Amino acid sequence: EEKYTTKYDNVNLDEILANDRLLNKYVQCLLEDDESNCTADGKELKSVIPDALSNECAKCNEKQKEGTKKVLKHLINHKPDVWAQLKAKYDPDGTYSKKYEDREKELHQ
Repeated sequence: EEKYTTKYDNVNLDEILANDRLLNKYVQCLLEDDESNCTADGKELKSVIPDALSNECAKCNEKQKEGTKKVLKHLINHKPDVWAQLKAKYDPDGTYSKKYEDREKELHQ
């Protein structure tokens, strides 16, 4: 499959992390008991997020390789309560999500 730059009707990744109103819809895609919420770019973004853990995004284009890696850090800092739902489904042993969760470690002792 071919790949292209991250633009759709004046939206980019820089607005996704900066605009939690967008971000909350993109996370609902795997946080809720339904998946009707998964946006046109959101469904692709969330589908490569676990590939950054399965194969370090080695199959990806450079925009995804940098993109999900930067977005991960913002999401754990700005959506800590919803991030705990991502890493629980995506890393049920905490073997690799803990590597950068430690920057905030929102799970109080």
